Amino acid sequence: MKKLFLVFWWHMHQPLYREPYTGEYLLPWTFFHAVKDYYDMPAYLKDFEIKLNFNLTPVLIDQIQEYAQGKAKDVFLEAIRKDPDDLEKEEVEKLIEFTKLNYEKPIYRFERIRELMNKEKLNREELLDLQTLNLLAWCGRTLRKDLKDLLNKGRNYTQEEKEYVLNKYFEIIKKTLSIYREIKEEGKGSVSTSPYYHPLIPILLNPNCVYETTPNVKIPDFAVSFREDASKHVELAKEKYFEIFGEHPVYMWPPEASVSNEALELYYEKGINMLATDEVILKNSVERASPYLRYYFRELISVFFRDKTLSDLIGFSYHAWNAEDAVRDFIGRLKKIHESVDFQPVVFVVLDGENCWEYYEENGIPFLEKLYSTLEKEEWIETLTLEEAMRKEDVKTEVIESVKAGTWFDGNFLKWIGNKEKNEYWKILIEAKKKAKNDYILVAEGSDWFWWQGEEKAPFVEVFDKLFRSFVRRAQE
Ligand SMILES: C[C@H]1O[C@H](O[C@H]2[C@H](O)[C@@H](O)[C@@H](O[C@H]3[C@H](O)[C@@H](O)[C@@H](O)O[C@@H]3CO)O[C@@H]2CO)[C@H](O)[C@@H](O)[C@@H]1N[C@H]1C=C(CO)[C@@H](O)[C@H](O)[C@H]1O
Repeated sequence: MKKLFLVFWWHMHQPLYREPYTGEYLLPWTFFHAVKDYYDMPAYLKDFEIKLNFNLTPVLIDQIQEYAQGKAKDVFLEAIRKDPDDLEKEEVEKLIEFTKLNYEKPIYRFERIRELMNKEKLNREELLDLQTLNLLAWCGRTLRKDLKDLLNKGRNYTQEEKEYVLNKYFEIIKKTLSIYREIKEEGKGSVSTSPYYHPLIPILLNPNCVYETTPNVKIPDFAVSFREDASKHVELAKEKYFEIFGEHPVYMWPPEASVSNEALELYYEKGINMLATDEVILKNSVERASPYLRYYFRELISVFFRDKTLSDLIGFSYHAWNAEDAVRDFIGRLKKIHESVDFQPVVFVVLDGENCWEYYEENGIPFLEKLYSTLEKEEWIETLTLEEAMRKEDVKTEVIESVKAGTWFDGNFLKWIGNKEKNEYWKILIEAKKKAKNDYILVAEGSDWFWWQGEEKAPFVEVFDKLFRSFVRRAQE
């Protein structure tokens, strides 16, 4: 029978929140996503007979390991552990501000949270509830089953009960890297990596790549070559991947799907056999092309193009859907894809694996469990690992000679460079790399720092600015 090959590729990344001087983690997002998604996303493979593929950045692996060993000095987390009698007025404001930010998300829908947020002042026991419910709001699928009776209480938590939650959370973190090894060794999925600190590789090699799609943009003067650092990002990433999995990575996910002719050349030289990028890149690069086909880039590397609609549905749209209606729509589009082509199509669904579920009901567990079990019983859909997709003779293959440089955000680099606020950061980077002495200059090259520049007065913009400027200063010493 004709089949549709489905490839799931989840992207797990966190910037280095660790201040180089104090060694203090200024944001808790590595810890919260570790307990909520970084372990439970591949743990689905133990309960559903499908294939899921994952990408892990080396910077996230670095932070996961530090949290697992207990060495991470997370300032926000220490306030949670601290008995509310020891909490200072400043610390309590952070806890209330954190709750206010995530108050809207369905994973924060606790009746107790409504009372505490509306209360004018909080005593010790109310703070204990606020400390623990913030912890329990980020419970993953695995620990939601184990900590069920605690989560049904919903209030009146003791300090020891809180510490039990932290203890169970740190057991998950220590096991998080093990399951990624486990799924890769057992053949249930393929695990890939990215250049170390999630940098924009095409910009590092040739900053002129921005003019490929946005010709009239004004970028700062790049008086320095970042081309050698772009190899350092790739080379050190493969070395870190070797530490975890005992082998060099053959598959890589370019950060922000950003690709270029020169970027693909550098990936090929470093032993990368396959990567993926956005289908808006496909439309800019190839005349009349389909994303449902394996692509040979100049007979050097294999490239796959994600389905932007299918991926953006999971990451942005389905959060406001019932689990049944969401999966029914998702399968319905695949059936339309199945009928639309005379060949057997391969569909690449690639997106961030941790940031959409916060806005789903029950962290999207009903959505994922319904979709994963639905895909199991659909015979015409064959979930494939990245390695399986690369050796599959049933997928059509085409040869392309060039790509127009750009990210998955509108096919251009404007979200990271182009306006005064973003251009100013690159001038800071360019001048710092002129006097850079150590490798902390690599951390400052991450796309996240330039992501949050300008845009708006979003939460933690001051914190991200503080981290980037601290890394720039440390690189010059
Ligand atoms: C402020 C924001 O911080 C967190 O974000 C990090 C994500 O967890 C990571 O996935 C990573 O995102 C990058 C992706 O890897 C990449 O594929 C591309 O999408 O770019 C992303 C950013 O460059 O790194 C992020 C930090 O830079 C945290 O998880 C998230 O919850 C936080 N969001 C807050 C701000 C808003 C804006 O409305 C809302 O999401 C929430 O109210 C806040 O929690």
